[PDB]
Amino acid sequence: MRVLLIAGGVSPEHEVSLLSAEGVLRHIPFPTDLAVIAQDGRWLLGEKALTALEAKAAPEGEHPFPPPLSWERYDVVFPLLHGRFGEDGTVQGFLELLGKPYVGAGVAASALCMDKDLSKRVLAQAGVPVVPWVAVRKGEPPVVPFDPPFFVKPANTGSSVGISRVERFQDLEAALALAFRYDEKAVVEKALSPVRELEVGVLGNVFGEASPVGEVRYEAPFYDYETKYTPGRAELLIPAPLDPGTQETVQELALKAYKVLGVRGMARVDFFLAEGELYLNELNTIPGFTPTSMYPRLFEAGGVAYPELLRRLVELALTHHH
Amino acid sequence: MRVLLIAGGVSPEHEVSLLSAEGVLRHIPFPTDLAVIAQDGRWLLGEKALTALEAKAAPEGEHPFPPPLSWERYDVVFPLLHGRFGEDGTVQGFLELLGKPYVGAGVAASALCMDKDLSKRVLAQAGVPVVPWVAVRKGEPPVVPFDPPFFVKPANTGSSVGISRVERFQDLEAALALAFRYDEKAVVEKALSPVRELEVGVLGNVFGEASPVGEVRYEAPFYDYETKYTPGRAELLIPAPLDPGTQETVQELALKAYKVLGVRGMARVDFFLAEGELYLNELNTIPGFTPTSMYPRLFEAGGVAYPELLRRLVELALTHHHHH
Ligand SMILES: Nc1ncnc2c1ncn2[C@@H]1O[C@H](COP(=O)(O)OP(=O)(O)O)[C@@H](O)[C@H]1O
Ligand SMILES: Nc1ncnc2c1ncn2[C@@H]1O[C@H](COP(=O)(O)OP(=O)(O)O)[C@@H](O)[C@H]1O
Ligand SMILES: [K+]
Ligand SMILES: [K+]
Ligand SMILES: [Mg+2]
Ligand SMILES: [Mg+2]
Ligand SMILES: [Mg+2]
Ligand SMILES: [Mg+2]
Repeated sequence: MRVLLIAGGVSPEHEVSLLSAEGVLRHIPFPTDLAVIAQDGRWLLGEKALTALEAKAAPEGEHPFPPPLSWERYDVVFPLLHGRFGEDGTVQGFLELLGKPYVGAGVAASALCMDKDLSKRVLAQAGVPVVPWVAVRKGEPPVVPFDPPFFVKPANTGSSVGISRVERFQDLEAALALAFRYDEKAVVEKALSPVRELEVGVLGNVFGEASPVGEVRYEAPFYDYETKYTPGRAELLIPAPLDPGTQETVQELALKAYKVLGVRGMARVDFFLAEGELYLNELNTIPGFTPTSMYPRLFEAGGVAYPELLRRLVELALTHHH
Repeated sequence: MRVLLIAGGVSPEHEVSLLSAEGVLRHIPFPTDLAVIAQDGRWLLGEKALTALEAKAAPEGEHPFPPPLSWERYDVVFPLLHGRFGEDGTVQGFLELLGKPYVGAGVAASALCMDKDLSKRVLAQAGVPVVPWVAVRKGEPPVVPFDPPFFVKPANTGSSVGISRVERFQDLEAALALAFRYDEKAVVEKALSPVRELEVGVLGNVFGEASPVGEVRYEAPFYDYETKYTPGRAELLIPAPLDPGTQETVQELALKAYKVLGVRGMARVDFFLAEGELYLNELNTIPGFTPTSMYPRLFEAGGVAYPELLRRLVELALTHHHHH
């Protein structure tokens, strides 16, 4: 059984994805080759990918897409890319057309969970509590019916890139300008403050199994990029110090969202807790596997060891593809 | 300006796709090469693609994906691939990775508009009237809160394939079994009976312009596959006989849905009319271009001739990929 693991990517989460690949490669129990997508979109294979892994960033690649890769030599593809062009259904569409089993969410689930506006519309209709928000298109003025503080985001982002906590209505124009450098659509959400951030891992095809609930504790004004990936800046509380009824509701809501969106393989489902009210923040279908990442730690605490977790992901890929 | 037209596909709408390619190739005002995805997922190129188009079906292809062709030579790709894998975001995702402009909706809008459950969830959330429905997954006990008559559908279908009109609870099991031959998820909708069917074309990126409203009438119990593609079976009324307030309301609803879903390039937006009561039925991001298809006729009535409609689709693809 040969696995092809793809990491890097052209999204702002390129470096995060190479850290994820280091984590997965340390534990995956199958023979596994790495393929790296550089920041310019060109791929690196063989020894050049392993070199780029060691540098933790590859700004330039060798082969334009699609790469001269002998796909038939691999049984499963593990797309370990985060964000645009990797977690959003693009890579998944390519792999579906390749006819190759692959780890994680299909095209629709991936595209929808990446879009913070569309996912919120689906989940809100399904009865899942979400934060008040509006969508904003580039070149169009925002119509924000709620009062600040706000969070402003590109609709398709990850690792808090392009996100701003906005406290003045006057700072909203600059915040949207920054958001529009990453996407043609943005979301303005009502900021919850104070807020506790809860995350729960799901594993399985449509009908999921939930991990224990974890909590993110930090000092920064929000869980920003620097706080997410700088060692020691975030404390992951596993399991979270959470009252029993809320813990139960987090797991029920995560599994319901997972099923409604038809997610396969895995997701990390993230929630806000403010004044005793739960809100589903987002699903992430390719969660990070970095040394500061929550998803593998959550399942390790729930009795699913890191090599067992990757085995299940690979086996869920084979099972769905039949 | 060179176009690569892709048609065929592995979905049940493979033959309809080849018919649409015949119509687009007749009028497209650009040099256009044809690639055909055969029903087995292997591709046909060059002379074999044109031969297969003449045969109107291609069960067996030659080239495993990804096909041996230079994508760099094409300025735009026009996926004319109805249904699963072609209209549902899959081919769009591959084309995004090529860095290639392409006609029509992107990955998320394509995936949403092909799923009859998730599109309805988004549209209902935005306040768009839609028929009562539930989603049923394979192996799950169907929990339907309303009484029959039902319409049962594969969640990802087109051209009415796998759809049953269900009059009695006893007939629900056979209808779900039929729907589950095509998808792992199905929808059960409350049937409207009788009902008029309205369709409106949209053109543009996110902020579209609507064609005149057309209406489809027919003798069959519903707008089934045979009625859709038998010459003369379907009556296509353009403009629809509606009072002007209703016409504007249909066009505004189609543009609202188009914008909420983030559709690009084009869509045909289809509605039900039940003694004045309006429901959005579905959006189709790759509508048909067959000799009995509504989308080109609708924009024809709106003063956009067939070659100009196809030009604008290619122009809209270039305007989105570059610049945005
Ligand atoms: N509505 C909100 N209220 C409070 N904090 C928020 C809100 N939205 C985002 N944040 C903060 O920003 C972080 C990143 O937001 P998120 O939507 O998860 O984007 P990403 O997918 O990039 O992580 C969250 O973990 C949280 O710290
Ligand atoms: N809820 C409904 N009530 C009445 N007729 C329906 C309903 N749903 C579908 N139909 C009939 O079936 C046809 C096909 O259904 P539709 O959802 O548009 O699927 P497709 O994408 O296969 O065309 C419709 O044009 C209409 O004639
Ligand atoms: K996400
Ligand atoms: K559709
Ligand atoms: Mg995220
Ligand atoms: Mg997040
Ligand atoms: Mg349809
Ligand atoms: Mg239809």
